[PDB]
Amino acid sequence: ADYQGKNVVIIGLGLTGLSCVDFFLARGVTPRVMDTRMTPPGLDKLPEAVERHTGSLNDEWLMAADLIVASPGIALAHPSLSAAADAGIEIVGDIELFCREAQAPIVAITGSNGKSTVTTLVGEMAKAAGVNVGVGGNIGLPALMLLDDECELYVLELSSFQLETTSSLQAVAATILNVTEDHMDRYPFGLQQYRAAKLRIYENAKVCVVNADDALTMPIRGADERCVSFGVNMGDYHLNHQQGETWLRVKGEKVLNVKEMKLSGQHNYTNALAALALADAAGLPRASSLKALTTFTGLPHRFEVVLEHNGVRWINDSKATNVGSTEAALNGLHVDGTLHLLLGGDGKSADFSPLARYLNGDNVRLYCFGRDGAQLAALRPEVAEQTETMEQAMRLLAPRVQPGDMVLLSPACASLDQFKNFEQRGNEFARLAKELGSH
Ligand SMILES: CC(=O)N[C@H]1[C@@H](OP(=O)(O)OP(=O)(O)OC[C@H]2O[C@@H](n3ccc(=O)[nH]c3=O)[C@H](O)[C@@H]2O)O[C@H](CO)[C@@H](O)[C@@H]1O[C@H](C)C(=O)N[C@@H](C)C(=O)O
Ligand SMILES: Nc1ncnc2c1ncn2[C@@H]1O[C@H](COP(=O)(O)OP(=O)(O)O)[C@@H](O)[C@H]1O
Repeated sequence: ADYQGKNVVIIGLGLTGLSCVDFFLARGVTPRVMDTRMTPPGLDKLPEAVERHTGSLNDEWLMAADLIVASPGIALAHPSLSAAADAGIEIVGDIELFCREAQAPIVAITGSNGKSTVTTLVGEMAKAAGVNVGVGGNIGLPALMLLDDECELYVLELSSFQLETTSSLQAVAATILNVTEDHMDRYPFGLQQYRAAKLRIYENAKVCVVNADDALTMPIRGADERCVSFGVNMGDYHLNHQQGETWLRVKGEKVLNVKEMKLSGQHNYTNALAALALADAAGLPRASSLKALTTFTGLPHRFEVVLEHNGVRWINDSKATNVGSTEAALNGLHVDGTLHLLLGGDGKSADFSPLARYLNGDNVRLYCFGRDGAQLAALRPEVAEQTETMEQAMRLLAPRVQPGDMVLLSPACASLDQFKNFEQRGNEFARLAKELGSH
């Protein structure tokens, strides 16, 4: 694409916005940047030559633009941005910019949960094959920072927000891993509107990898000739459950005994299937892909054991930012004593009620905090405490911890009401676990 002489406006002064500022400057275009936040995190990091506007969207700048580059954190439905669309002004996001420049095949991964795990797995499969791979997107490394004419494969984690503003993606292989309620504060037409954003990932994809156990991951015209499936008991890629042993299978053929994996849990085994399906579609050698499944140790903040000491496991599952991911932590969870469960933060208008079925019995205690703390405590008031902050919750629960207990941060919420990012929330939990979980 060519942006020469164009009036370019970037919305968002976070990680994405800063990456877009650098992208345009490097091609001889000086953009202007705005953010509705009064003091956005990227303000101090912005080059001094770049005009900025904070505290609102600037309608003079938007209506004057030739191109609006929207960070995923601003809604297209924002009245100012919607007005610009009505006027026919082109609106794209960083992923669109990336797709216009990328010169290697793209594997693209979305879904309500499991995205970073599958994304990282496909990256590891590529590395094991000796492929120069770039791994980025919603996982936390802005996609534009990956651009390299020597890159041989890109693996992108994509959010529904990024997909809304992307039109030029033609993935070699794309998946929606699952669709469960999230981001309802951004989707006033509910679950199907959210799903519709994710379904954009399949447009012009060479191969679509769908979840046989989740009908919402299928295109609305249904599965077509492009469409490879994974699942538990059914699918092209599926599991074989016999004698306390689990295997990954592809069309009836065993490919991996999951005892060789470092990850565990059924959802991680289906994550492995999806990763393998994507890698196969991208043409990566099967042998090295299977090897990568056995070397991968997991990601920080994803059911991460940060301390196992004095008979207590302290688990940082800070990446459980919606109900589906906390459900994945709780479903079939084994705890010898009491589960001390930390819930709270920005609930994004979620219905928390599906969690209630996991919170029965005499061995569960809830410690609820942050913006939507009260809504979480309401799941089962008789076993719940509410505090303002996670630290207060941790200091309240710690004296009650007994050998055999588990302390689990799996908050079912976003972190931005109180934290810089979910990593900061996880790191603060780990620091506090180390303090409070030792004599
Ligand atoms: C909200 C979102 O899409 N965040 C992703 C984004 O980070 P970045 O810092 O650029 O975000 P942003 O677009 O500046 O938005 C951050 C926050 O600022 C708010 N915001 C943003 C712009 C603005 O004008 N006004 C405003 O209030 C947003 O509502 C949001 O609460 O780009 C990064 C690189 O692609 C991602 O790693 C990061 O994923 C985070 C982990 C995330 O929470 N993603 C959501 C989608 C999710 O995983 O559920
Ligand atoms: N297939 C799945 N279904 C539901 N939850 C999952 C799945 N895979 C992982 N999770 C849980 O979701 C959270 C984040 O998963 P992750 O791989 O980081 O993806 P995402 O990038 O979608 O948040 C973690 O708490 C993890 O335990």
